[PDB]
Amino acid sequence: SLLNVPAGKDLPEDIYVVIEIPANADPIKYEIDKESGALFVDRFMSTAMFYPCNYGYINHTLSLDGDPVDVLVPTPYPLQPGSVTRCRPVGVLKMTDEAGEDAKLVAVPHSKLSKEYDHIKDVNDLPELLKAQIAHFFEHYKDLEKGKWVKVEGWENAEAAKAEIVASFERAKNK
Amino acid sequence: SLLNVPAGKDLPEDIYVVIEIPANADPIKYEIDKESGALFVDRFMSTAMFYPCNYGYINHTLSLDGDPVDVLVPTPYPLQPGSVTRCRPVGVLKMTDEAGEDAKLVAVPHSKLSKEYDHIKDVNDLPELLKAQIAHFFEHYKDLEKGKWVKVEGWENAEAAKAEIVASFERAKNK
Amino acid sequence: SLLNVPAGKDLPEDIYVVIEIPANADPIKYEIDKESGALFVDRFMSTAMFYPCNYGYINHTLSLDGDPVDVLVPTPYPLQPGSVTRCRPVGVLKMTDEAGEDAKLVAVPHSKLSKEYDHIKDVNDLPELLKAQIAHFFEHYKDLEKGKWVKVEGWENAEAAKAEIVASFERAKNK
Amino acid sequence: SLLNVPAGKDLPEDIYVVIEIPANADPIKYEIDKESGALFVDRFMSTAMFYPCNYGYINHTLSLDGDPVDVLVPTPYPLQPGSVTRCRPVGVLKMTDEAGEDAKLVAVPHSKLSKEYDHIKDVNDLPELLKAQIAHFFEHYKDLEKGKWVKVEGWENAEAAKAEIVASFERAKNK
Amino acid sequence: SLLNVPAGKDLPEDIYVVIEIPANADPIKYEIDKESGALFVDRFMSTAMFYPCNYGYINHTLSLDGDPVDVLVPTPYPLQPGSVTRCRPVGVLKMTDEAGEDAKLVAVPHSKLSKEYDHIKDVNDLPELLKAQIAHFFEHYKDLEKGKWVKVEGWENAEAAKAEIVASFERAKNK
Amino acid sequence: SLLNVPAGKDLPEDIYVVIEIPANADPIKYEIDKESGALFVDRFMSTAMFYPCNYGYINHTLSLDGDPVDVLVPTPYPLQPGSVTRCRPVGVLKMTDEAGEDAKLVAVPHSKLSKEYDHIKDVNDLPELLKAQIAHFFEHYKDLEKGKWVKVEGWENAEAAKAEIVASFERAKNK
Repeated sequence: SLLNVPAGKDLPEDIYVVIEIPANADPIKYEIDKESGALFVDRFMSTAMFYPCNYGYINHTLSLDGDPVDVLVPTPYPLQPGSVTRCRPVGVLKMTDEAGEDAKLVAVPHSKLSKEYDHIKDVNDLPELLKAQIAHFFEHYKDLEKGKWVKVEGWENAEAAKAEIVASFERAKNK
Repeated sequence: SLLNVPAGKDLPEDIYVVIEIPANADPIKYEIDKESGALFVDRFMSTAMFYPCNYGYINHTLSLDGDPVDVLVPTPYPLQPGSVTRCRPVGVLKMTDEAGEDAKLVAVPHSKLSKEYDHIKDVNDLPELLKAQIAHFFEHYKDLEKGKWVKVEGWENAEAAKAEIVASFERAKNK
Repeated sequence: SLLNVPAGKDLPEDIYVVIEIPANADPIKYEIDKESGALFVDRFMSTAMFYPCNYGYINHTLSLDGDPVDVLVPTPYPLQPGSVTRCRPVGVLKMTDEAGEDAKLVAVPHSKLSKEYDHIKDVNDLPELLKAQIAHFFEHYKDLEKGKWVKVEGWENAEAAKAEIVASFERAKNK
Repeated sequence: SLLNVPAGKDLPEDIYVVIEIPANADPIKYEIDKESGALFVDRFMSTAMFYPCNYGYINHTLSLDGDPVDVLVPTPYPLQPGSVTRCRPVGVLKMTDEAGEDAKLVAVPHSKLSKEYDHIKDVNDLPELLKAQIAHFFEHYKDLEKGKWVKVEGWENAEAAKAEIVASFERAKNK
Repeated sequence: SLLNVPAGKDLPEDIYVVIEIPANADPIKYEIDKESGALFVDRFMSTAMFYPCNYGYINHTLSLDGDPVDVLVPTPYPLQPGSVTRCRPVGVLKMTDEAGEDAKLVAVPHSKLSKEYDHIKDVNDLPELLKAQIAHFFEHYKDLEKGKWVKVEGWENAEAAKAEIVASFERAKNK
Repeated sequence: SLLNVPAGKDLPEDIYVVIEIPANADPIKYEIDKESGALFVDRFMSTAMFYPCNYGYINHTLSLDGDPVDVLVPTPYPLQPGSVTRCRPVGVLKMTDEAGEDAKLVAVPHSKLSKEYDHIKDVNDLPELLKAQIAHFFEHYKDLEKGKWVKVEGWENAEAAKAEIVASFERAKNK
């Protein structure tokens, strides 16, 4: 049913993100099982860190690494895992890990759900604190994870973000 | 799967309500997408208000306004969004908005889930504080919402509530 | 979709548990409806007690009592109702109620989600406090429930636990 | 400073209760240290039970058992440990333990803080569910506690409650 | 001890606010008792509203209305009632009620506790959403309160805010 | 009042720790002000990390760095900031920062509050996960803090821990 959900209304400008992990939650990392569509516990994280933003993916996309693009979505309040939020891509956090290339997009709630992020149009528009903190989380989160590692490659603009969306959508399609 | 869920066991006396928003939660308003059945964020509310009761709808119903009846269900404890609770209708809060007529029913957990609300048989049986507070929420919640408004038209009995249930069920059916 | 979920990867050693009720939650007892697969409120508990562990079941199993085996899964952090966790059976709490025989298994997160419970291989490996507390909960939880009762019959090893899993799986299958 | 706090405005009708443990909290039992006035952890409870109401005491009182009277105060919402609430006594739960006689009073927020409990004038006015549940908690809470036990002796009216308040106040005074 | 706390390091530019009510909490309104210094429940609010910011006061100040100035302090995270936060005044919300004149200041965490609010220097620097929402809360919060009312008189700058601080400090002093 | 609190019952074996920051809380770092004894916000942390254990200090102690020893206390449940817990020292985490030498002790609830940590007698008795995670937190927590840094120097036994307690007590005394 969650596997039924669109990529967006008007890709890559207007997309839907399926939330897997809420902002500020306990460090349980969940994932939607592509087969059933149910939320599965992937791992209990060992580090005393929490996701700075709601974390999820854009359905009907296949990124370079085998998986749908992953998106981080700031909100006034934490969202329920498994809920879909309409968003608008604004930047990318480039990082390579041991999968190879695992960019995380940054998307802000679309303006129809709230006007609070209307001024956030590109990656420099986002608070520096927050960017520092996302980078920082991704750099350290798998610290205590034996066979897992991340090189935080840097930040990219909304155009690069939107290129990734299209490219991944296409990658999954036929057309 | 949630779109599979019945209206009730024995409509309008015994109904099932699909919970969209929990009592006392952060002001995120979710909704079940009729197409996929997943929970979607509709809007981040701007007012510093919270739903006094769990909020949801009765599936397989079509109210006047295009949507299933909406129900408010008091409980000892907040329920998870997307869960179904068996209830018994006891009153209605009449209000017209810019959709036209948007009555909210008030339903209490059926007696098989708890005996705590057995004495609540009709609308006057409900605490005055609570009624004041629901009315009050509905009157003000979209205050900061540009193109949205509500005239809280008053309270109605369980018979009026049950008439709405039947009428909406029928409206959606064929028969 | 949740009714689609497997029993396990490699039954009875490696199973999946579908979580209905989180550890430490408010005393709302939910259940997955076999027909729709949605989470339904079963009862508001009257006692001022909370489940010591996440509570759930193993799909595609039919226990003696008509239902799938029920499993209690300790975790660092409470899990979301409706999520699946991979586990490894380690003991059983035997108890008969007014259904007849309602053993609850005890399963620990598999080692791929966390190494924290690697040392927990059998029932004596589990903290005494916790065992006392599960027994204790099951003994008293339906105290204020008119037509419901439990005789906590005692604890059993992982072999007995795994026998139950197989036996219930088989019971549900054909083969 | 908390040891400075009065017994009440107009004892025994109008009293102040110093809250030690909130309603519904994790099972940590705190206590105010008479010497410093700070909140001290007394014990981590082993049972999977939670206090049904905010729990505290009336300062400047000496009960039979060596301690100030203990009061249970229902509220719409859980209170912070160490805060004082103005209340009005309405009933008593008689029970003897291994201290000897440890009645717990039941007090409702005074009407100046809320009108919600104005109808609660005597012990029969209180919900049956709640009374069952307090009795029930007190009966079982120290179950797993080696050298601790309770015989829940039954419920008493507001007059008996108010007699205890006066008697304990006097017991502590001179006059 | 809380009655011992200074007004600020360097009044009115650098002040300390004693937090009475946290941001986003349940609608319990607490207050520090000037006599003991303990936190007292003042009222259970009847409206389904929550304070948008942490709410408190500046000690050693006497406002026009008989009380210390009241301050609203935004923070990344809710603060504990009774804790002191160092802040910097940036604006005022003028409103008259039935006390007569009850301005609420708006203060941001000082830069030594966080750099997140360094850009917030004056009242226009604060998000519009937030200002709308504070105004909005103050306008409606005592709606269901019989003998209580508020006319939200409008917003003022940091200079007006700082004038109030000095003036109130002086009012309480001698010198 | 909190400045009145003893170091312990029977130093260094049996000590009291005054809790400043709870386990798993939002990343607000509080501190008790030696002058008033009230809890003060020190800093909003910028990293998306949370204290793995309740964090506090032993009153009437002066460590090398100018401050009382700091203690980390695991508990079943998070404690309230400002509450005192009786503990028993079991290990030390040596680390030097830009203060110079800032060892953090590790103390477990005394056995009179719970038997759950009776087996924890020395530093190797503590879970490896937890030790990894404390080390890990201390190593990274001030990452985004300009003028602050930590070299996690390693772990030490209970004897070294108890030597620190005595030495710091003495340092503060006269005798």
